Amino acid sequence: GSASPTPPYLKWAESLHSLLDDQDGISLFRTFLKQEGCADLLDFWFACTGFRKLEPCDSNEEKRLKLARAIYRKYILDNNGIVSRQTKPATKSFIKGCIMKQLIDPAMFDQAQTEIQATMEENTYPSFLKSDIYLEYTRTGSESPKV
Amino acid sequence: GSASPTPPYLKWAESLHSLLDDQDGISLFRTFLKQEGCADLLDFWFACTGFRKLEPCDSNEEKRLKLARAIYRKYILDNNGIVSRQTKPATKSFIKGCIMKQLIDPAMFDQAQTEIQATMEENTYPSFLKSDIYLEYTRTGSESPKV
Repeated sequence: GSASPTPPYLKWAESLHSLLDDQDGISLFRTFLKQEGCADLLDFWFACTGFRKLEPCDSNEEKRLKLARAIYRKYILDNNGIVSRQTKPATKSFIKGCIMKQLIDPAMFDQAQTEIQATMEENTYPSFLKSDIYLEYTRTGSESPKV
Repeated sequence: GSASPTPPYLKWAESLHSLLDDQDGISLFRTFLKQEGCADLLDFWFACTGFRKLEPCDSNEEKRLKLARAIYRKYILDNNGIVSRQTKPATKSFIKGCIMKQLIDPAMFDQAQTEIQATMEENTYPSFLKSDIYLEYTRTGSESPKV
C-alpha cells in the first residue's frame, strides 16, 4: 500500500526526540524558549551533544579543554541562568572538578545533559505543544498556491 | 619575503565568502545552524548556486523543472520553515509563478538567494562567529603530536 507520512507538527508532539530531529521544529521550539528566557536549556543540550562527539587525542587537548571550560562558564557557572537552576549541585560540582583538574572525558557533561533533557520533557516541551505558535500557526495547513 | 597565510578560522571571520569557501568552515557553520534549526538557510543558498549553473537545452528540460520544483517545495513553500519566513512575499510569488508557468530561467532563484544571503550576513553568520565552537574550540591551536 502507499505510505502516509505523519505531518511534521504531529511527529513533534509524539516525542522531544522527533521535535529535535526536524529543523523546522528546532527553530520554532527555540524561538518559543527564547521568549520565556529558556533557550539556554536547548542550547546547552546541543552543546553537550556536540562535545561528547569529540574524542581525545594528543593534538586537540587544549581545544577540548577550552570548549569544556566555555560550556561550563556559559551555562553551569551562570548563577543568574536557567541551566544553573536546573542542574543539581553535585552534578555541577562534578563538572567544576573536571574543569579545574583538567580531566576532560568526552562524557563529562552526560549527567547535566540528562537533567536538562528531563527539565525540557517535564515543562517547556509540553508547554511548547500548547503554544499558539504551535497549535494555531504551525498546525494549520497551507493553502495550495494559485495563479 | 616568505608568505604568512591567514589562519583559516580568521579568514572565516573576514567574510562569509571565505567561510563558505572552506570545507572545515562550511561543516562547522552548518552544524551550528542545525542546532538552531537554521540549516535551511545555508542548504537553500547552496541549492540556488547549483541550480543557476545548469543551463537550458532541449534534453534537460524536465530535469531542470523537477529540480526547480523540488527547491521551491522544500524551502519556499514550507511555511513552517525559516526560508519561507526570510524571503519576501513578492520574491516567493515570482518563484511560484515560474514553477506554475514552467518558465524556468537559470537565474530564477537569484533574488531569493540574495535575500537569504543577506539574512545569514545579518544574523546567523555573526552569531556563529561568537559561538563557543568557533571562538573556543576552532580558534584554539592544536598541540604538536609527540612520540
